[PDB]
Amino acid sequence: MGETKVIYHLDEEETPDLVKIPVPAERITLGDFKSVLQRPAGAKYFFKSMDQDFGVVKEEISDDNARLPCFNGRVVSWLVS
Amino acid sequence: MGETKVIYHLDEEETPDLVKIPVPAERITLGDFKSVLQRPAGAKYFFKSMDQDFGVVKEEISDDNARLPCFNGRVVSWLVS
Amino acid sequence: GETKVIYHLDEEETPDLVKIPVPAERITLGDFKSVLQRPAGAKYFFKSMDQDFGVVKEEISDDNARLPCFNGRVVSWLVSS
Repeated sequence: MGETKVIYHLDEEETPDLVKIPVPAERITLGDFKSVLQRPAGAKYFFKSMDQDFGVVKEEISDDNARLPCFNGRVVSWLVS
Repeated sequence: MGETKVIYHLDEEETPDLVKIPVPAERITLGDFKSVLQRPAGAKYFFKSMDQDFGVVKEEISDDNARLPCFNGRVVSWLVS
Repeated sequence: GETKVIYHLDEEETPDLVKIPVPAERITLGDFKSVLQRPAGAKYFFKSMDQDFGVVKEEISDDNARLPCFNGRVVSWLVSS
Protein backbone atom coordinates (compact mmCIF):
# COMPACT_ATOMS: atom_id res chain seq x y z
CA MET A 1 0.00 0.00 0.00
CA GLY A 2 1.52 3.40 -1.10
CA GLU A 3 2.13 5.54 -4.17
CA THR A 4 4.86 6.67 -6.55
CA LYS A 5 5.11 10.01 -8.37
CA VAL A 6 6.07 9.51 -12.01
CA ILE A 7 7.34 12.59 -13.79
CA TYR A 8 7.52 11.97 -17.58
CA HIS A 9 8.39 13.89 -20.72
CA LEU A 10 6.74 13.03 -24.04
CA ASP A 11 9.20 13.40 -26.98
CA GLU A 12 10.78 16.88 -27.16
CA GLU A 13 8.45 18.49 -24.56
CA GLU A 14 10.05 21.00 -22.14
CA THR A 15 7.67 20.43 -19.16
CA PRO A 16 6.78 16.91 -17.94
CA ASP A 17 3.47 15.60 -16.57
CA LEU A 18 3.44 14.34 -12.96
CA VAL A 19 1.20 11.36 -12.25
CA LYS A 20 0.72 9.41 -9.09
CA ILE A 21 0.53 5.68 -9.49
CA PRO A 22 -0.92 3.69 -6.52
CA VAL A 23 1.91 1.18 -6.40
CA PRO A 24 4.52 1.82 -3.74
CA ALA A 25 7.98 2.94 -4.96
CA GLU A 26 9.63 -0.21 -3.60
CA ARG A 27 7.87 -2.28 -6.22
CA ILE A 28 6.75 -0.13 -9.14
CA THR A 29 7.54 -1.66 -12.52
CA LEU A 30 7.58 -0.54 -16.11
CA GLY A 31 4.40 -2.61 -16.53
CA ASP A 32 2.71 -0.59 -13.78
CA PHE A 33 3.66 2.71 -15.53
CA LYS A 34 2.52 1.40 -18.95
CA SER A 35 -0.91 0.36 -17.62
CA VAL A 36 -1.55 3.94 -16.64
CA LEU A 37 -0.44 5.50 -19.96
CA GLN A 38 -1.60 2.86 -22.42
CA ARG A 39 0.82 4.18 -25.08
CA PRO A 40 0.80 2.86 -28.64
CA ALA A 41 3.52 0.25 -28.56
CA GLY A 42 6.26 0.80 -29.25
CA ALA A 43 7.35 3.86 -27.41
CA LYS A 44 10.75 3.56 -25.82
CA TYR A 45 11.06 4.52 -22.16
CA PHE A 46 14.12 6.09 -20.58
CA PHE A 47 14.50 6.71 -16.83
CA LYS A 48 16.83 8.87 -14.76
CA SER A 49 19.11 6.27 -13.23
CA MET A 50 22.57 5.75 -11.78
CA ASP A 51 25.20 3.65 -13.53
CA GLN A 52 27.71 2.03 -11.12
CA ASP A 53 30.78 3.06 -13.10
CA PHE A 54 29.57 6.19 -14.94
CA GLY A 55 27.10 8.19 -12.89
CA VAL A 56 23.77 9.70 -13.88
CA VAL A 57 22.17 8.41 -17.11
CA LYS A 58 18.89 8.06 -18.91
CA GLU A 59 18.56 4.24 -18.84
CA GLU A 60 16.36 2.61 -21.46
CA ILE A 61 14.07 -0.06 -19.94
CA SER A 62 11.81 -2.27 -22.07
CA ASP A 63 11.13 -5.18 -19.65
CA ASP A 64 7.66 -4.81 -18.03
CA ASN A 65 8.93 -6.78 -14.98
CA ALA A 66 11.83 -4.36 -14.36
CA ARG A 67 11.62 -2.11 -11.32
CA LEU A 68 11.96 1.58 -12.06
CA PRO A 69 14.73 3.80 -10.55
CA CYS A 70 13.20 5.88 -7.69
CA PHE A 71 14.49 8.60 -5.48
CA ASN A 72 12.33 9.85 -2.66
CA GLY A 73 9.11 8.41 -4.07
CA ARG A 74 9.83 9.79 -7.57
CA VAL A 75 10.60 8.43 -11.00
CA VAL A 76 11.69 10.70 -13.87
CA SER A 77 11.11 9.43 -17.41
CA TRP A 78 11.50 10.36 -21.07
CA LEU A 79 9.35 8.78 -23.73
CA VAL A 80 10.18 8.47 -27.40
CA SER A 81 7.33 7.48 -29.76
CA MET B 1 25.81 -14.17 -26.34
CA GLY B 2 25.67 -11.67 -23.51
CA GLU B 3 25.08 -7.93 -23.47
CA THR B 4 26.91 -4.61 -23.52
CA LYS B 5 25.85 -1.36 -21.88
CA VAL B 6 26.38 1.57 -24.27
CA ILE B 7 26.35 5.00 -22.64
CA TYR B 8 26.20 7.75 -25.30
CA HIS B 9 26.00 11.51 -25.50
CA LEU B 10 24.28 13.27 -28.41
CA ASP B 11 26.08 16.51 -29.38
CA GLU B 12 26.44 18.91 -26.43
CA GLU B 13 23.97 17.10 -24.05
CA GLU B 14 24.99 16.80 -20.37
CA THR B 15 23.35 13.40 -19.54
CA PRO B 16 23.85 10.36 -21.76
CA ASP B 17 21.36 7.62 -22.57
CA LEU B 18 22.26 4.09 -21.46
CA VAL B 19 21.17 1.29 -23.80
CA LYS B 20 21.84 -2.41 -23.50
CA ILE B 21 22.73 -4.09 -26.74
CA PRO B 22 22.45 -7.94 -26.84
CA VAL B 23 25.93 -8.51 -28.26
CA PRO B 24 28.61 -9.50 -25.74
CA ALA B 25 31.27 -6.87 -24.98
CA GLU B 26 34.09 -9.01 -26.38
CA ARG B 27 32.58 -8.67 -29.85
CA ILE B 28 30.43 -5.53 -30.10
CA THR B 29 31.15 -3.39 -33.16
CA LEU B 30 30.33 0.07 -34.40
CA GLY B 31 27.89 -1.60 -36.82
CA ASP B 32 26.09 -3.25 -33.89
CA PHE B 33 25.72 0.16 -32.13
CA LYS B 34 24.59 1.89 -35.35
CA SER B 35 21.90 -0.79 -36.04
CA VAL B 36 20.29 0.14 -32.70
CA LEU B 37 20.41 3.95 -33.25
CA GLN B 38 20.20 4.48 -37.02
CA ARG B 39 22.82 7.15 -38.02
CA PRO B 40 22.06 10.76 -39.32
CA ALA B 41 23.59 12.22 -42.57
CA GLY B 42 26.97 10.90 -41.30
CA ALA B 43 27.25 11.38 -37.57
CA LYS B 44 30.75 10.94 -36.26
CA TYR B 45 31.23 8.56 -33.28
CA PHE B 46 33.84 8.96 -30.57
CA PHE B 47 34.51 6.39 -27.85
CA LYS B 48 36.26 6.48 -24.50
CA SER B 49 39.42 4.59 -25.24
CA MET B 50 42.76 3.90 -23.62
CA ASP B 51 46.06 4.97 -25.16
CA GLN B 52 48.94 2.68 -24.15
CA ASP B 53 51.28 5.61 -23.24
CA PHE B 54 48.81 8.36 -22.31
CA GLY B 55 45.70 6.99 -20.65
CA VAL B 56 42.07 7.84 -21.34
CA VAL B 57 41.14 9.54 -24.69
CA LYS B 58 38.13 9.99 -27.09
CA GLU B 59 38.87 7.92 -30.23
CA GLU B 60 36.89 8.53 -33.42
CA ILE B 61 35.76 5.27 -35.09
CA SER B 62 34.02 5.19 -38.49
CA ASP B 63 34.58 1.53 -39.51
CA ASP B 64 31.43 -0.61 -38.90
CA ASN B 65 33.62 -3.72 -38.48
CA ALA B 66 35.72 -2.12 -35.74
CA ARG B 67 35.27 -3.42 -32.21
CA LEU B 68 34.36 -0.80 -29.61
CA PRO B 69 36.50 -0.08 -26.49
CA CYS B 70 34.87 -1.65 -23.40
CA PHE B 71 35.56 -1.59 -19.71
CA ASN B 72 33.54 -3.77 -17.43
CA GLY B 73 30.73 -4.39 -19.95
CA ARG B 74 30.46 -0.69 -20.81
CA VAL B 75 31.11 1.54 -23.79
CA VAL B 76 31.00 5.34 -23.47
CA SER B 77 30.39 7.34 -26.62
CA TRP B 78 29.97 10.86 -27.92
CA LEU B 79 28.08 11.58 -31.11
CA VAL B 80 28.43 14.60 -33.36
CA SER B 81 25.84 15.71 -36.01
CA GLY C 1 53.80 6.78 -41.53
CA GLU C 2 51.49 8.36 -38.95
CA THR C 3 51.51 10.33 -35.68
CA LYS C 4 48.99 10.09 -32.85
CA VAL C 5 48.04 13.57 -31.64
CA ILE C 6 46.29 13.70 -28.30
CA TYR C 7 44.82 17.15 -27.68
CA HIS C 8 42.74 18.94 -25.05
CA LEU C 9 40.38 21.78 -25.94
CA ASP C 10 40.33 24.52 -23.24
CA GLU C 11 39.37 23.11 -19.80
CA GLU C 12 38.21 19.66 -21.08
CA GLU C 13 39.40 16.81 -18.91
CA THR C 14 39.51 14.06 -21.65
CA PRO C 15 41.45 14.71 -24.90
CA ASP C 16 40.63 13.57 -28.46
CA LEU C 17 43.16 11.28 -30.14
CA VAL C 18 43.60 11.83 -33.88
CA LYS C 19 45.98 10.05 -36.22
CA ILE C 20 47.66 12.33 -38.70
CA PRO C 21 49.27 10.67 -41.75
CA VAL C 22 52.58 12.46 -41.44
CA PRO C 23 55.36 10.47 -39.80
CA ALA C 24 56.46 11.60 -36.32
CA GLU C 25 59.98 12.50 -37.57
CA ARG C 26 58.49 15.40 -39.57
CA ILE C 27 55.12 16.44 -38.18
CA THR C 28 54.74 20.20 -37.80
CA LEU C 29 52.32 22.60 -36.21
CA GLY C 30 51.07 23.34 -39.73
CA ASP C 31 50.29 19.65 -40.26
CA PHE C 32 48.26 19.55 -37.03
CA LYS C 33 46.42 22.80 -37.86
CA SER C 34 45.43 21.55 -41.37
CA VAL C 35 43.57 18.66 -39.69
CA LEU C 36 41.76 20.82 -37.10
CA GLN C 37 41.13 23.54 -39.75
CA ARG C 38 42.46 25.84 -37.16
CA PRO C 39 39.57 26.93 -34.89
CA ALA C 40 41.62 30.17 -35.39
CA GLY C 41 43.55 32.53 -33.16
CA ALA C 42 43.98 29.51 -30.79
CA LYS C 43 47.24 29.08 -28.94
CA TYR C 44 48.82 25.61 -28.98
CA PHE C 45 50.83 24.12 -26.12
CA PHE C 46 52.69 20.81 -26.34
CA LYS C 47 54.13 18.44 -23.75
CA SER C 48 57.80 18.99 -24.22
CA MET C 49 61.13 18.59 -22.46
CA ASP C 50 63.26 21.61 -21.62
CA GLN C 51 67.05 20.87 -21.53
CA ASP C 52 67.62 22.57 -18.17
CA PHE C 53 64.19 22.36 -16.50
CA GLY C 54 62.37 19.15 -17.42
CA VAL C 55 58.78 18.65 -18.51
CA VAL C 56 56.83 21.69 -19.72
CA LYS C 57 53.87 22.73 -21.83
CA GLU C 58 55.73 24.60 -24.60
CA GLU C 59 53.76 27.14 -26.56
CA ILE C 60 54.42 26.85 -30.32
CA SER C 61 53.00 29.29 -32.86
CA ASP C 62 55.32 28.71 -35.83
CA ASP C 63 53.66 26.46 -38.47
CA ASN C 64 57.11 25.29 -39.64
CA ALA C 65 58.08 24.06 -36.14
CA ARG C 66 58.35 20.33 -35.54
CA LEU C 67 56.16 19.05 -32.68
CA PRO C 68 57.60 17.20 -29.62
CA CYS C 69 56.96 13.44 -30.04
CA PHE C 70 57.58 10.43 -27.84
CA ASN C 71 56.84 7.02 -29.24
CA GLY C 72 54.73 8.28 -32.11
CA ARG C 73 52.71 10.55 -29.83
CA VAL C 74 52.17 14.27 -29.38
CA VAL C 75 50.17 15.69 -26.44
CA SER C 76 48.65 19.14 -26.84
CA TRP C 77 46.51 21.74 -25.05
CA LEU C 78 44.55 24.32 -26.98
CA VAL C 79 43.37 27.69 -25.70
CA SER C 80 40.87 29.74 -27.84
CA SER C 81 39.31 33.24 -27.39
